[PDB]
Amino acid sequence: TLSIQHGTLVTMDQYRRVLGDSWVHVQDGRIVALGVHAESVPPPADRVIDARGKVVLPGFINAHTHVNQILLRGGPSHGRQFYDWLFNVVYPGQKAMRPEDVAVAVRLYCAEAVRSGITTINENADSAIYPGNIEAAMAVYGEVGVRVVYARMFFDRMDGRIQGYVDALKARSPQVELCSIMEETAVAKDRITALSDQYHGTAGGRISVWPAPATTTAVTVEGMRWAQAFARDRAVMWTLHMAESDHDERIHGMSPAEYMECYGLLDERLQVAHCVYFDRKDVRLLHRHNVKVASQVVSNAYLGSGVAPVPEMVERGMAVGIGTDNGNSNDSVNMIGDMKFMAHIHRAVHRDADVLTPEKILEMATIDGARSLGMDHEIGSIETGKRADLILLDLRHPQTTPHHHLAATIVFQAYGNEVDTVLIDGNVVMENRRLSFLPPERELAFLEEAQSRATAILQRANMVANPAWRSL
Amino acid sequence: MQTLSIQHGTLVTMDQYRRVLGDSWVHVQDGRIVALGVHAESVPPPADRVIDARGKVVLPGFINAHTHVNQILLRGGPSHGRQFYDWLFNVVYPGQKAMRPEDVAVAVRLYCAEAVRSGITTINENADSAIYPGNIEAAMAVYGEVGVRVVYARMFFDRMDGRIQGYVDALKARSPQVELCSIMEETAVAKDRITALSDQYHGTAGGRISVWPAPATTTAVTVEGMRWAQAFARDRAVMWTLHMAESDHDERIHGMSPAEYMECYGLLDERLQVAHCVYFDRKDVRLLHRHNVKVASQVVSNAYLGSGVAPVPEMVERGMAVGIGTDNGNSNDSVNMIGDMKFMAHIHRAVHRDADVLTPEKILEMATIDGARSLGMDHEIGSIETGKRADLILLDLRHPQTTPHHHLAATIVFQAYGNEVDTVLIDGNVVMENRRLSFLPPERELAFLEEAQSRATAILQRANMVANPAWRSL
Ligand SMILES: [Fe+3]
Ligand SMILES: [Fe+3]
Repeated sequence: TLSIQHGTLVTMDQYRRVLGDSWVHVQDGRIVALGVHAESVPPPADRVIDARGKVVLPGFINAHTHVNQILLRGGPSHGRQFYDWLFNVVYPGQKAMRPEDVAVAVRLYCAEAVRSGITTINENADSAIYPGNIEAAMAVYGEVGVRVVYARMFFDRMDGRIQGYVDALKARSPQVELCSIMEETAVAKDRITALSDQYHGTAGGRISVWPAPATTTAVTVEGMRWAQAFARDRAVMWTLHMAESDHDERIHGMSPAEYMECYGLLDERLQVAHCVYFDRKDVRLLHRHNVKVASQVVSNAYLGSGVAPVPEMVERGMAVGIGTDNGNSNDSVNMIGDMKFMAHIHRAVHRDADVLTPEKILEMATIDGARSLGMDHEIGSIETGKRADLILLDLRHPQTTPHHHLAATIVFQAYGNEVDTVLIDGNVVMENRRLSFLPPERELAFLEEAQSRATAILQRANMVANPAWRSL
Repeated sequence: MQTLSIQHGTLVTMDQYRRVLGDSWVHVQDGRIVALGVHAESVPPPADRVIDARGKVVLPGFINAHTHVNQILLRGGPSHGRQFYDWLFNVVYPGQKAMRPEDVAVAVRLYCAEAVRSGITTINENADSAIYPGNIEAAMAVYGEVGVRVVYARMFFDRMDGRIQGYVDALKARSPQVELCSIMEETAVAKDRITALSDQYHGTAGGRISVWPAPATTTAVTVEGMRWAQAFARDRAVMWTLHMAESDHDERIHGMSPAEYMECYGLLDERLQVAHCVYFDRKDVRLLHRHNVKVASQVVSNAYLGSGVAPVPEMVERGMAVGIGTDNGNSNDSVNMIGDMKFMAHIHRAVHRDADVLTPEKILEMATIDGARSLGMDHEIGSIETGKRADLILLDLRHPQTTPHHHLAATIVFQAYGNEVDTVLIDGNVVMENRRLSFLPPERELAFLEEAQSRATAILQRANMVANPAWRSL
């Protein structure tokens, strides 16, 4: 049992209560009780965590990300439109990674993520097809203690239209191999079903498995319908990348949202990612079927895609979470940095300093994010009965001083290093910035290994790591 | 206790589950819907009279969310082809001023006749000529006798908008023989007059008549006047209403939108109903949404006067209470809800290039249950539900234009002309039956129309207004 005491609790509960000098009691992975110190004595606990002078929040929820690609950041990944990045960087880089590289990628990602207060990660696994990768990744997620949705991507249909464009893009890095990860529909089903049977609900309920048809052009109608029915039969969600680029825009003369509507493929268990190339009608169609959304505001900028209509969706009460997207289209895994970006980009583009409140941005990173993953009954707020995914932030630093309104301070001032202590499913995963799965005496050597492995991955893939200085 | 039973109709309830009940009945006791049922499962209670609706469709009465009644005598030639301010200064103000109380009584009856014939049972009358002696009394006597449910929103203007004067003179030169009028009043005088009007008429005619304060616009009324209206609505559990952003010259009250200006002073609240909202951006919609402001949309008039097209689909998708108003009797120029529904459906589809932008069901909701919500009256009217007032209309779809008919909302919105309403009940009283009006019987109808025609001709002569401009193709 664990008692967190004397903090300010930012509950994100139904009344958005903010409780000064208050406590939380945790038992068997759950929040069992809460109270105010002046009115009540906290129950006895095996241990007390002192949060005096600190702010307690629900853990941040990364609503859509791609983990293993983190080893491709730091030089190779920037300055390219989506498809250029995909074909010259992501596909070949992923392919050159071995299972032992994956294990290091995952631990590096989880170290950055937990340090920034992320406790749930929706991993869209585009490299699950390669032998050994699932097993390597899953062993590290389990050990680390993070809550993970492992959304297994598949592609079962050739999009032949885009080929002369692809060859031109490939000529930018001709020594880098063009890859294919297409699989037959029935093979994808069997592989995802077996993955779910083996890993879903493992690591004490912390790991889930979803089917992830990649896009409306890369997956057949049958494949998407299978994913849809699978989500329904197993009480999970299914997810798809929607309208991330201007070449996706026209699946057969209508938008991807329209196309899915025609086939009855929009439902309340679908979470779509991106939605940059969206019009009013598309928003209406998602709204009507209660589709969940993950917005990758930073990555949409990094890749030169654009700006999604998040304010419109939010004003319709839609469940919109925030994803950091790829470890190499951001290039950080920092929810607080992404929140600030979500606040500012929309203000700038609408010329409206009040287009999204910092409270609302904080909601997107917590309780609404949970809702976007279909997990809001279990996580995303500090409420009795929910899982004990909790973070303690210290605002006593120069950047976060002064602080009066907590959501404003967090969104507009915090850098992302203010998170001290992190609980996931009631287990202490970080304490005073010390990571339980990467102790301080191993941290530097681990980073050097990740650095070396990245350098080697890029050599095997024939990718340029450090292009010559260019001002224009 | 007086009772009425409507039997064997198809009931388009607009209730919480949007039930459509075939061969079903409604029981009315003292103006109120007491019970409903399906004939195959239940026997209707005994009643003082049975109305047979066999082969007919029963709806809640239509709600005209925002209109100006007396101006109806200015249609038929004098009113069209002019932008808002041109129309306002060369037609509406001088036409209204030339009307006597006896003209007002005729205008009101004519309006109510057209309205009831088209299935309208509640009318939100924005009274811009309430300042002239005798007009209130003449109008109220007719509204009371007619039996319609009426919100009498008493407009006032207490502040000069000096900025628009050289524009006005130019506009006035289009009809120089028509005189420029002023209806300004001192703040304290407007307050006393509206208070006395409310004390005298609010809740009269069996609860059918209500009184609201109506500051005209954010440029024609002081902050103090708007705040008084706001507090008055709160203290008396009514609404207040204002015209917002109807034109491109209203747009800038002091370097921000009217919605912004009102937000600055705390003048947006849940008892405010705003009319028009054409010159509105995403921020304005957000502000209204945030404070649960009600909206009346005058889609036909916004076209007629060359204002434009309001963002109704954006407001509706946010769950806002948007009703449909027909607006002025002379900026439409009909008082026909079914016609205006069809226009609401189509203008938005055309401008968005989206054939499914608003369903016909949603349009019908705007004319009924959402309209009631826009007036703050949805607890009392707008659907066929137990406890609500018996404002009910019977439509006959056995006409060429409404054949075939399967989906009723689509049939009503896209096919009906507006003459298919047969019978109208308001507060449980039969105001029209088989198209015969209780306050304008068939043997008087033609002579009454001739008197309205003469009076209109004479009003236009007294005002020096051109009734019938020479044929012009271009
Ligand atoms: Fe992505
Ligand atoms: Fe009006």
